[PDB]
Amino acid sequence: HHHHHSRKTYTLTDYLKNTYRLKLYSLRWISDHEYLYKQENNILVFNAEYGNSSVFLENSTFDEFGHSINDYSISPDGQFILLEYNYVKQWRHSYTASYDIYDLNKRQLITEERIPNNTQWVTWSPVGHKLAYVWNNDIYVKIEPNLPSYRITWTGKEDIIYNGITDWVYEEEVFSAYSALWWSPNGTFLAYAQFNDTEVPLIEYSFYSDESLQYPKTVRVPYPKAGAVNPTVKFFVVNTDSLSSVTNATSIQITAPASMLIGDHYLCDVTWATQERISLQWLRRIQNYSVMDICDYDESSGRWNCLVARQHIEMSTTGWVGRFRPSEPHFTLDGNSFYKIISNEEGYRHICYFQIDKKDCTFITKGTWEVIGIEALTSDYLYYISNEYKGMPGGRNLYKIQLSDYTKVTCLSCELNPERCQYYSVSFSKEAKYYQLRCSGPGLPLYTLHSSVNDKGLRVLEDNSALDKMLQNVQMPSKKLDFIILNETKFWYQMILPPHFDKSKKYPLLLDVYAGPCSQKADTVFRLNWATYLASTENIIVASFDGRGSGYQGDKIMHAINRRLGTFEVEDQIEAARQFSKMGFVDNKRIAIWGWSYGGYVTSMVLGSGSGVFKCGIAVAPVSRWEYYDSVYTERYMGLPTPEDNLDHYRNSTVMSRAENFKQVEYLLIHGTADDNVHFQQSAQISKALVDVGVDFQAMWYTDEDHGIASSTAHQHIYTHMSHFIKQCFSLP
Amino acid sequence: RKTYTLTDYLKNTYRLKLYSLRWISDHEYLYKQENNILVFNAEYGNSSVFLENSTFDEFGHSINDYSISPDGQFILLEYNYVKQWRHSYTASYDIYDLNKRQLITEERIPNNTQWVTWSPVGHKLAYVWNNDIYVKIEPNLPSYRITWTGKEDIIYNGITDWVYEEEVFSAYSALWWSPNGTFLAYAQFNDTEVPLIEYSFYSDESLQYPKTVRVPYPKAGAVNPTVKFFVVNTDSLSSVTNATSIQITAPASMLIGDHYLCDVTWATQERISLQWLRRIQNYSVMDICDYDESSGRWNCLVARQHIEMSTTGWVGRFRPSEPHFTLDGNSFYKIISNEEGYRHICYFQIDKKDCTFITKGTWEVIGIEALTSDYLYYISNEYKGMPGGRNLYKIQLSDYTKVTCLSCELNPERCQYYSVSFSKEAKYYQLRCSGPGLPLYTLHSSVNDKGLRVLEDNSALDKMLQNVQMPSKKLDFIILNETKFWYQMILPPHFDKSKKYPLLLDVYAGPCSQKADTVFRLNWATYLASTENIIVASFDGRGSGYQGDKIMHAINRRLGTFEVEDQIEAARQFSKMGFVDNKRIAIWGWSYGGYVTSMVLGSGSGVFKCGIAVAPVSRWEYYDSVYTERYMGLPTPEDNLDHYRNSTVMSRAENFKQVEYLLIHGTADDNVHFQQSAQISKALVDVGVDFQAMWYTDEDHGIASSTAHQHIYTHMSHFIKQCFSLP
Ligand SMILES: *[C@@H]1O[C@H](CO)[C@@H](O[C@@H]2O[C@H](CO)[C@@H](O)[C@H](O)[C@H]2NC(C)=O)[C@H](O)[C@H]1NC(C)=O
Ligand SMILES: *[C@@H]1O[C@H](CO)[C@@H](O[C@@H]2O[C@H](CO)[C@@H](O)[C@H](O)[C@H]2NC(C)=O)[C@H](O)[C@H]1NC(C)=O
Ligand SMILES: *[C@@H]1O[C@H](CO)[C@@H](O[C@@H]2O[C@H](CO)[C@@H](O)[C@H](O)[C@H]2NC(C)=O)[C@H](O)[C@H]1NC(C)=O
Ligand SMILES: *[C@@H]1O[C@H](CO)[C@@H](O[C@@H]2O[C@H](CO)[C@@H](O)[C@H](O)[C@H]2NC(C)=O)[C@H](O)[C@H]1NC(C)=O
Ligand SMILES: *[C@@H]1O[C@H](CO)[C@@H](O[C@@H]2O[C@H](CO)[C@@H](O)[C@H](O)[C@H]2NC(C)=O)[C@H](O)[C@H]1NC(C)=O
Ligand SMILES: *[C@H]1O[C@H](CO)[C@@H](O[C@@H]2O[C@H](CO)[C@@H](O)[C@H](O)[C@H]2NC(C)=O)[C@H](O)[C@H]1NC(C)=O
Ligand SMILES: CCc1nc(CC(C)(C)C)c(CN)c(-c2ccc(C)cc2)c1CC(=O)O
Ligand SMILES: CCc1nc(CC(C)(C)C)c(CN)c(-c2ccc(C)cc2)c1CC(=O)O
Ligand SMILES: *[C@@H]1O[C@H](CO)[C@@H](O)[C@H](O)[C@H]1NC(C)=O
Ligand SMILES: *[C@@H]1O[C@H](CO)[C@@H](O)[C@H](O)[C@H]1NC(C)=O
Ligand SMILES: *[C@@H]1O[C@H](CO)[C@@H](O)[C@H](O)[C@H]1NC(C)=O
Ligand SMILES: *[C@@H]1O[C@H](CO)[C@@H](O)[C@H](O)[C@H]1NC(C)=O
Ligand SMILES: *[C@@H]1O[C@H](CO)[C@@H](O)[C@H](O)[C@H]1NC(C)=O
Ligand SMILES: *[C@@H]1O[C@H](CO)[C@@H](O)[C@H](O)[C@H]1NC(C)=O
Repeated sequence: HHHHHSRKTYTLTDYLKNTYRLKLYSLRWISDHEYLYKQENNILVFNAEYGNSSVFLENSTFDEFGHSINDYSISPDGQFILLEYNYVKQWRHSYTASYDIYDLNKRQLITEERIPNNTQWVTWSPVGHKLAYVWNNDIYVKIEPNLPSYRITWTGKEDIIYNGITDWVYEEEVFSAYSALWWSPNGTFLAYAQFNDTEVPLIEYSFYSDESLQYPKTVRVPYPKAGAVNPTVKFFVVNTDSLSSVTNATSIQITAPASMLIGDHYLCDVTWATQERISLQWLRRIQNYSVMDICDYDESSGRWNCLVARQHIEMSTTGWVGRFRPSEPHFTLDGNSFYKIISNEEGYRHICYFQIDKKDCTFITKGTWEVIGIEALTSDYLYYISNEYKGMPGGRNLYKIQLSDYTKVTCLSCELNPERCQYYSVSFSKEAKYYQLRCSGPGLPLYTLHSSVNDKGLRVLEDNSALDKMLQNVQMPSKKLDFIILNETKFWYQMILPPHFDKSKKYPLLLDVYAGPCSQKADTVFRLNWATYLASTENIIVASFDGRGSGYQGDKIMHAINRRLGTFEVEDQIEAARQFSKMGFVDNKRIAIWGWSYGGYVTSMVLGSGSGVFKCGIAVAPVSRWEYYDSVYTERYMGLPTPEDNLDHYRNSTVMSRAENFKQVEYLLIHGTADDNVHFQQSAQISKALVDVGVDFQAMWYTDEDHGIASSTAHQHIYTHMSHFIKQCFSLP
Repeated sequence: RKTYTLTDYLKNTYRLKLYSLRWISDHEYLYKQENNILVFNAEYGNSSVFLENSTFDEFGHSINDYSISPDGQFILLEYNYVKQWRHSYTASYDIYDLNKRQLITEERIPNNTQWVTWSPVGHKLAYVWNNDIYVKIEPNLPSYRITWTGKEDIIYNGITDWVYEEEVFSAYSALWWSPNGTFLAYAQFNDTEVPLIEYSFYSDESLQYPKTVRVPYPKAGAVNPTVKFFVVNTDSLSSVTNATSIQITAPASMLIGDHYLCDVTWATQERISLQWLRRIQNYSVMDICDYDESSGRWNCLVARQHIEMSTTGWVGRFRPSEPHFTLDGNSFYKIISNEEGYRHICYFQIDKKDCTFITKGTWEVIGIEALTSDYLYYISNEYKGMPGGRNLYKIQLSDYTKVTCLSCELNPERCQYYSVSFSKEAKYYQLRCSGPGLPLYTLHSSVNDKGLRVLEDNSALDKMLQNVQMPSKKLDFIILNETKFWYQMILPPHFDKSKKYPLLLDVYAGPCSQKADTVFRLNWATYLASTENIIVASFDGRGSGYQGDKIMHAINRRLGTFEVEDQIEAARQFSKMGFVDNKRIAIWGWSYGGYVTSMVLGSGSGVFKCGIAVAPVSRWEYYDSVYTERYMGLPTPEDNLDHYRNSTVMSRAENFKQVEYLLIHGTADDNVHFQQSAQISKALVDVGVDFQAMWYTDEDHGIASSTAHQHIYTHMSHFIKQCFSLP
């Protein structure tokens, strides 16, 4: 006699075994009317206007092949397909893989002049079927897929000289990519960066590997910690049409500006404007000054030239320039103008309209909200995402703005499904005739397709009704997205509330913390994660809070922690906890705090604060002191760890120095041994300090796991482990 | 009515008083009463301050240790102590003239000297620095260089490499002065092709980039260090020509393949004995080498070779025993297994194969302690048939049948575990009784064997222990397949045998181990018994020591089988004794005992609720060649690969589902590498077993740092108390 009431909950197994799948819709636009999708593991080409799914590639072709086909890549012209296999992961983006190319018209593998094994990166020209691949740190170009490669660079040395690929920091921090190659639009020019790691110190750690391995391997990665000598970067442009089979290729060098070359600098952005015009952005090591150079190819020269009068300066007096780097330029077709997200005179990031010749721009948008990204630019409209709608920073909508009248601004996604959908993202066709919208919350992810000619709805691609059906008689948690006012300012929190939430009861509470520079933890997105389980099954409330230092709410909030990590953002996590219990449904005797990565640091700094507010906390892969983390992230917020700069605060913001206070709290410290990103060192130094002052804590290392602890088994283990620690810290039976 | 607490254990509230003396002559010894150093007299007990505390006040450094030259003329001061491995360290050195009474300033001993040793007589000095051997005839003269081939991590002259240090010589030094200091004998190790274990050292907070420690370390079946042996004549050193080292090459029976130098013992002024072991450690050879006049060389008569082998196991307990030579050096005594597999003393004559045995029985000689012209002194576990007791015996060389227990009845109730230190010519001896009562130190004259006085009786300790509720120690045996197997229990105070107690099986169980003994201890177990009322038991099953080869050799080539089964069996038996709550049986252990605990918990026997494993071996291929191959052979298909493979704790991961496990390991363990545990944890992860872990940053195999030590025991206590429902 259950009477069809919901007695199921979202269990830990549900989360770990992926019981309730969240269906996606992952397309790849090939033309301006067609995209690709995998159905039966077949790849169908879809006509966006009609529905025409006419099988593009049967799943049964590449099993004759004899290797597991990891990913693929159709050449712009549709004439060739690149097959990726023996994929072997490295850092967040980099990896090695074998490639073959299948002649999509001759229905056969190209067996001549194959792309070598251990290839680091491969990339089509944007038009036709030119290749650009990097093998042993050198660039190679194939004009036709079955002809021999032309060697572009000869100077690549492992760990020292990188041609067309990033090194550790550029990959993680600057480009969010292994690739450092940029084809010109019609693919005449291949522009590449080149990195020099000669004097960059190495992080060494042990990789134990399969129990087969008798002697643990020592991994050595060129990794510049805050203050250490950084990599250097030269930048080149080669003309791939004048490549010669009888002469080494001439790579033309663009040097940095004079204002950059005086000290340690970076290349933080490459952007082709036209067939013959390219834009560079460079950053000083002190990341409050950057210069965009605009460079033209001089025809009689053969060389490239950036005129000083086309140099564009971006700087900040209140902090660092950009959200994590200067913003990318979006050029108008003729190359003479570009749009860019820059911070306005009120510290709000808006789209500025730049002329190649005039220093000053004009803002096409304004207000106490923020522009997230520019997504497409036609001749009449510019398409961008912002958190303007209902003045709530954790929302996302697509707007189009009229290039000829800035007051004329339509919200393309706002009114679509207002109750279900408040966090959108967009994929445009080759020339923006169609777009797929991707709604992520607060309701179930919704995937829709649109023609932009008249902004009408075409079809629902995925609506997740299968998951919706499964959830009916499941006691899911609800989200509350709201704000509290501190010192005249709105700060936004979110609570994952247990089913049948009762304001009368005093629930235990976990503070899910990240709280890094330009972070946003309080948003409109639907999630099925650990938090979901904790609320639904364990009746724990999971809360997050964006305090000083968080993103998308202006520079006043975001820069608040500039040169001052481990301060306000930490303080504001504590204040949220106070504010929450003071809301009346939180059991004070049971407030916990957990974070990964930067979140691990704040968690640890919080537990270390002697605030009395928190009972326990889990820190996963945390930063312990800032001299341990990488230069370009750290120095952005922290300056240099020198007496004549910011050493005082580097010293004053270590969790180690707070060790004594951990006596008041139950700590679980977790870290994977092969964490190349935030090194096990950071947690080894934490443990040592707690040992040194006689405080009991709980620890867990993960053999061979990196910063993700992403192994299937590892992922399931760590979450099991934390649930126990939490249930046991909360006296949950 | 207070109990022995964890704080009591960790902070050392109740100290055992030692009487650490060192002999100077046949009748004088040195003691450290105060900061002072006194020469006591054995004849009377009267003394006189030999070295006033504040004389090296002026020095401006902290004095770690001292060392008098035999002739009593010089004192070596050791400071700037920097520990390395178990025995190995680096120090600085100054010499203080006692005839003058001032520090030597000319030709000082270098900083970072690896070893120093006086000649056995006079004041000659031989030291090792940057891997080369130096000698100083006079403490203020230029030292002569002997070796020019020393190289960091590669060539060791006069000092041992990691493995020889840890496993063969239990010492950093590899130097041997002849009885009267005429000859310097030394070993040379070549680690050229020995792989390096590499691990991170995080060091102080201030260190931005972890340092990789790289140590040549041969794991099971890896290329071993090679060894050469040399003898140089110190009396005929030249300030002009490079000193000229004579080599004594291994016997042909050794050169045939991989081998070890395992014993260096000077027989006479011009005779030195060497023991070499094959890599397959069941066959060893002793060369006896005489100095030769007409050639200035050393010849080891092939006829004079003495073979010691073993058909049921390996030679020796942990290595073939050392010889003890009669003054003329034409005869020696050493401990070997008899035909019954019990280790007894064999009298060898230099010029023949057949030694005759001088002791007999189903007990074992632990050691030959001193030999005179009239008597042989040994320690053995014979008294009352107790493998875990120790007593000093004298045997009359002119009639083996006449054997007096010198310590058995000196105090039968409180004393059953003695050790002895004899004076230079053995006219006196000091007895150290270690249990079962509080330790008692006594001084004895040989001639009539009468006791002279109590040196330390721990009456101070005795007082304090009276108003604290102390545990007791049951030592006893069970029968298994018609054989005695000894166990001990640390029973809580006011022990009631009709009440059911939690029981923690404390395990080591490595080969030749002995965990059940008459020794008195203040340790972790003492706290668990006194405060938490936990029975903590240990058990010597198969493979255990001091009960003959039949038992010891039982686990030959089969590590992680019988020694593991027997702990489970012991635990099963204990839970039929009626006072053991078998819902709460736990097992823990360190090192090899970490391995066994882990192997036990992976057994799916269902006997154990939870375990702690501190620095466990996880599979044998990860641990060093000398130790591992002794019991396992090579990890190759033509030898013992199959069993290496079967004996892993990783293979048993699935069974950990049945148990609560705590894995602990120091990240800078040079011995049992963190790897071993990193591999265990990974296996548990892979099969979805939840467990508890703890690393110790920069701790080694001891986890010995004041603070680290305190932390780990606290952590374990919490784990055990939780596993047992003790709040
Ligand atoms: C990468 O940079 C290093 C410097 O970090 C370059 O090596 C230098 O070569 C020049 C010419 O001999 C000198 O200024 C220095 O003596 C060298 N410095 C060091 C420390 O090596 C190297 O040439 C660069 N590599 C390339 C090919 O770009
Ligand atoms: C009692 O002990 C003291 C201190 O050991 C004795 O003094 C030493 O006696 C020896 C006799 O061989 C001399 O070599 C030394 O000169 C004495 N000590 C020093 C360093 O000066 C003393 O003789 C002993 N006996 C009596 C009867 O007092
Ligand atoms: C051994 O080490 C100490 C420490 O370095 C040496 O003493 C130093 O000598 C230098 C001269 O090179 C002086 O400038 C320092 O003031 C001394 N330091 C201290 C703390 O005493 C000593 O001379 C070294 N050499 C030997 C052979 O003893
Ligand atoms: C230590 O042993 C090594 C063998 O591992 C010796 O090194 C070899 O020496 C020979 C002849 O000198 C060379 O031809 C080999 O190529 C060497 N091998 C390597 C890798 O070093 C070395 O000579 C020995 N050193 C001493 C002082 O005994
Ligand atoms: C002692 O032996 C060493 C090494 O065999 C000699 O010293 C070397 O001599 C060579 C010439 O063969 C020189 O090139 C080296 O620079 C020397 N090395 C060192 C460390 O000194 C030397 O012949 C001998 N020295 C004496 C005292 O006789
Ligand atoms: C998807 O369907 C369209 C329309 O139904 C296909 O276009 C037709 O192709 C046939 C020949 O096969 C022509 O005779 C018709 O005139 C076309 N009709 C229209 C209205 O386009 C189209 O070929 C299909 N898509 C793909 C990729 O083949
Ligand atoms: C999107 C995930 C991510 N991306 C980035 C790279 C960009 C800044 C370009 C976005 C970084 C910067 N290294 C981090 C990060 C890592 C460590 C720490 C101490 C702080 C921040 C994370 C978070 C994470 O997974 O750890
Ligand atoms: C006396 C202590 C000791 N001594 C030795 C050296 C001799 C056997 C020569 C005496 C060894 C041999 N390495 C060990 C040992 C260590 C690890 C393992 C897997 C096995 C054995 C221990 C035990 C310990 O320190 O934990
Ligand atoms: C890649 O490696 C495999 C295995 O050695 C080999 O058979 C294959 O031919 C290689 N491919 C290329 C293109 O080098
Ligand atoms: C191209 O350059 C490399 C070194 O810079 C050289 O080895 C090679 O021979 C060159 N080839 C030509 C065409 O000169
Ligand atoms: C002028 O002279 C150069 C050098 O001979 C020749 O290559 C070209 O014709 C002219 N160069 C340019 C850039 O106009
Ligand atoms: C950049 O930072 C430096 C050091 O913090 C400081 O001197 C200066 O104010 C900043 N420069 C600019 C251009 O704002
Ligand atoms: C030491 O031994 C050598 C060789 O036996 C001998 O020639 C010398 O005289 C001895 N010195 C003493 C004091 O016995
Ligand atoms: C020594 O051990 C090996 C391996 O167990 C064996 O094959 C050999 O016969 C043994 N030799 C002796 C002397 O017993």
